[PDB]
Amino acid sequence: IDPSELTFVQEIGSGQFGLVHLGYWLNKDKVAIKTIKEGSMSEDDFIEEAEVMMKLSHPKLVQLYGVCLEQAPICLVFEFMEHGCLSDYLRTQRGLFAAETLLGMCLDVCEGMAYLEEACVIHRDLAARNCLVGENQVIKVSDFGFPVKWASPEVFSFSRYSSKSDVWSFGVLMWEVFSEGKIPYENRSNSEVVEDISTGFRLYKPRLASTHVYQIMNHCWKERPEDRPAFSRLLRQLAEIAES
Ligand SMILES: NS(=O)(=O)c1cccc(Nc2ncc3ccc4sc(-c5ccccc5)cc4c3n2)c1
Repeated sequence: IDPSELTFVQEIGSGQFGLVHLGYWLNKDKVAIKTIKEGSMSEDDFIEEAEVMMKLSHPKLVQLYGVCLEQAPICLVFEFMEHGCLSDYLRTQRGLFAAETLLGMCLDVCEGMAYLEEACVIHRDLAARNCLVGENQVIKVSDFGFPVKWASPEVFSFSRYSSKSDVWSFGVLMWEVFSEGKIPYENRSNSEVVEDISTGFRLYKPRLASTHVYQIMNHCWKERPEDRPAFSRLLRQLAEIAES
């Protein structure tokens, strides 16, 4: 728990929930400071949600240095991911990726998700914007503690989230990866997506997506949650593909 051993350098956030800043802890460690707008969250919402994030530990899950809540206002202190959101990285880096690199990114996220799944945590918003790239190229899952383009059917039809809905979400995240940051169903209204999806239509195979990686992406989009593989299973399937 941090008092103010923090140094705010510049920001990067938006929307009531707080701002995010680039900062330093102890004039040393580069960190990402997420503050929360006053009255933008019940104090017990922040308290219990924060202690949940600190109870999670995995190499493909962004880490926390501590929290600030002595009342001035309130902020969560994360390690700094040098390359921002996977969404943004894929976009500006587009055309410079090798299929192998993109597949490695998916494996990174699947690993983090496999951990969250096993720890019975649902991520309800798994997308490229919520993934972070480090000054390694390593991908870590974030924001782990409507967007119908990432929602599975049982979620369209009023919010039945689970670890299997995250898988569907992962399938779309995989599409965003191999398409190098493209927008899924860009020229389609929510209605159209739900209609096209309810007819068995799925996002096309990006060119960088091999016929084998696109089979996997379609298992994630199986209409029935029980038919979708669990992250623990996707990990080994993606792993075997990466091997050729
Ligand atoms: N995605 S960004 O803000 O352009 C950015 C740029 C450069 C570096 C970072 N690295 C970093 N490292 C650890 C983090 C750990 C938690 C959060 S929450 C958040 C956010 C929330 C709501 C709107 C916009 C941003 C960014 C980060 C975060 N971000 C992020």
